Amino acid sequence: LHSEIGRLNNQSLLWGPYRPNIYFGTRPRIGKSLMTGLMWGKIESYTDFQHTVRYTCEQNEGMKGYGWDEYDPRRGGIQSIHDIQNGLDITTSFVKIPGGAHGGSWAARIKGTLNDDAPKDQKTIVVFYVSQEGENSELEAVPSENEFGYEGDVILKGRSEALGNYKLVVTKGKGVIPQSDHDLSRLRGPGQTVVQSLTYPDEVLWQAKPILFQQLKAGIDWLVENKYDVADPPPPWQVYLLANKPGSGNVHIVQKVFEGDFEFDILFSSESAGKEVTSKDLEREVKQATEVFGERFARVFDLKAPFQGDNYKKFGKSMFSNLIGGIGYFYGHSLVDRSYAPEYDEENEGFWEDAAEARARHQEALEGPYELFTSIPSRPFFPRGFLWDEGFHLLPIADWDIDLALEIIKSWYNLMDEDGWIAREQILGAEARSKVPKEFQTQYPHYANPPTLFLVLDNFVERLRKLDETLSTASVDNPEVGLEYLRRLYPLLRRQFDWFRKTQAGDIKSYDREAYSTKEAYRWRGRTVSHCLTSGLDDYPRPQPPHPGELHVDLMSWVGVMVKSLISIGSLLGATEDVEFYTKVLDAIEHNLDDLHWSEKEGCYCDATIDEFEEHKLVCHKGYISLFPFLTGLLKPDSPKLGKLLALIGDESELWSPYGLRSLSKKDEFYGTAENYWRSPVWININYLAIVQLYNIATQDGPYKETARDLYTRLRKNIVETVYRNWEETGFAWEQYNPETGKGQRTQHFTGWTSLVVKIMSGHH
Ligand SMILES: O=[N+]([O-])c1cc(-n2ccnn2)ccc1NCCCCCCN[C@H]1C[C@](O)(CO)[C@@H](O)[C@H](O)[C@H]1O
Ligand SMILES: *[C@@H]1O[C@H](CO)[C@@H](O)[C@H](O)[C@H]1NC(C)=O
Repeated sequence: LHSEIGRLNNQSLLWGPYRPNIYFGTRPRIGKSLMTGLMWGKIESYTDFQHTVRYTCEQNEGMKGYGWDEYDPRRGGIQSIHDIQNGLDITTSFVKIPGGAHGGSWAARIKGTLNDDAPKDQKTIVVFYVSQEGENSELEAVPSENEFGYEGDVILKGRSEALGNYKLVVTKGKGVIPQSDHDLSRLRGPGQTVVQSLTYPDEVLWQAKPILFQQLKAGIDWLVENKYDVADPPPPWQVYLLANKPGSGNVHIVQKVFEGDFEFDILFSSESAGKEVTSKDLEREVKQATEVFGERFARVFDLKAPFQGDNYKKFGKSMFSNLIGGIGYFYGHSLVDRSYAPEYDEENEGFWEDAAEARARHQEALEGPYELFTSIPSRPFFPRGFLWDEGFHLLPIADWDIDLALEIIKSWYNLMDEDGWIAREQILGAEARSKVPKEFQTQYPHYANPPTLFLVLDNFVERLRKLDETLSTASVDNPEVGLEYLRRLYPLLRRQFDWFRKTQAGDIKSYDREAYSTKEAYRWRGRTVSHCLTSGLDDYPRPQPPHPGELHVDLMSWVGVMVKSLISIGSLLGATEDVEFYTKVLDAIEHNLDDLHWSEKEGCYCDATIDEFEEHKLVCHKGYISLFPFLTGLLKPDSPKLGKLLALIGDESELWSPYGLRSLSKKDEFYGTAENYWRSPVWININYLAIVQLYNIATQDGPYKETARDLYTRLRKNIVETVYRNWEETGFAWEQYNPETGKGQRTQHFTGWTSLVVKIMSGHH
């Protein structure tokens, strides 16, 4: 039955708008296949189009906003784009129609509305770009009757092994088509939909913009050569209308020009399914998808007081739809340094200088190809997989569709190498690389990241203990299916755990360090004087100078998180020898957190170093790091230490701002210094962990129950209201929030773990 659910899930998830790096485009979960993309831009002059045309996601003053209003990867959804520069509001509706043997069919509606400020006779160029990678695949544009282009629909017929036979149709559409009285029309027509069918080497097919512009440039070259000059120039829009030349090839450009409002459809018909998809099919299924989305949202994300209002519901729908709408399929090679240079061991004082020398050897090479199915922090700024981010992304998604989330977790673990390493940033293929400076592409096998995907697994296990709709919860509804999933994944989880202890081990034995265990101590590799990027808390102040005898309390707490998970999963699988080993490790971490990390003088947890005199020293900077054992759920609900942490969390003069918990204390000497990234701002992922642990203490009998209940109530309200207030004013979720002004700052479109706010509102953890 597991194999059967596997196949059904594959078929359900195959097609999507799985290119979150562009405003709108589709690809299936197949490395080398058919991809589609949308471009538009106003044309007012002979030179402006190259500046106006939209393709890849950005966020600047020329773009008011964009995002998914509704989305489910099984059914599709509706996206809204508000383009100031091009004076357009665009809607892209996408819908999936199951059937046949090849992952089903789909359709899209592209609707453009001129905004109030736009000239009522604006000319807009719109391009639908289609490409196909494959050795034995074919794609052919059926030619038009008319001399110069299409009066009606453009039909592409194609075949691949993965897709079988299919037809893709770009409809004539509704909206005024501008007409030219110029002489050029004798040779190019007066104005009509055109198609160029081209071939290029497979690996450059993703470069849609440069490919389009090269065609446009050859068009203009033709004009000059054929004596169309500045004495009497054709209109700008006609200068930029490609000459019709349809045919076979691995690239097809479908170009339309519109004056005023426009709309057109894209219909993809899997031949192996029933009758071909129609426009009428599209509208019906769109209506149906919205109805289904609304129902699931009210079940899954029941927003509790004081966020029951329609304003908060809209806010929740938007935050959630953008998070789930960010899911992408990525494929290609990665840049990895596989030297394992000895300087990367970081065993000596000054190690950061030795490590940089080794990096400057530039031994990294491309490897793979790999594929990844994942959500992403930010369409415009971070459109790729981040390891510890995904743990947070999947918490809301798992509520929506555990089978989806499990699929994504599986995607991630399928990347793990023989050592147990998964690269913390997944840049797959030349397309993904185009968005990343080369210096920052290289992944290092010694660099870890928080193993937050364990948290999602914890949620899955608890649920397991306690037709799309059916598929979405198949893995919990059929307990044998869930366990089979865990059976396969469990060895990879154990491998990663072992990798942590081999590669991120700290040094107890070689110093004057008394502690309950000689094994349990941990140190993030990859730290510079000012940074520890691998920890995820980029610039949070750590011991100075960096030192091989450092110990990091957050890393140890994550190791705690992992063992707990392996205890739960091992028990389920009856790995008795395993559970006994983990149990001892959990015991050891609990004592060693106290022995090496607890500061009585300061009343919180702390990183450690080794002195100028070779003595163990705590270095305390009060902030998220100080709370880590609490945030990770390692503290007993009656613990005196917990009490002290609750005092720190609730202290206004330290961590507690009107807008949420500051990442660093106002009293810390590093507050608001340097890049001030993790040195004061409020971060929703860490606030989310606090809220969940506060709630936990609040809903059990114990001495801190009422303290936690008060803090839970207020922190939930503070965090939700902060994100909502900014969403209301700016239309954006932000990477972080200013604790003095409440203002969102840094990266826009951070959906992104900011979207956890949907889970915070719906409560009842
Ligand atoms: O380095 N580049 O890619 C880069 C590319 C371009 N650029 C623009 C156009 N083309 N290229 C410009 C600049 C940079 N430098 C920035 C590198 C520092 C890494 C950011 C800090 N990480 C944040 C966010 C997460 O990393 C992901 O949400 C969290 O995981 C983490 O916890 C969190 O602190
Ligand atoms: C799901 O995607 C395709 C469709 O069959 C296949 O190549 C892939 O391996 C499937 N997953 C597994 C592990 O079978």
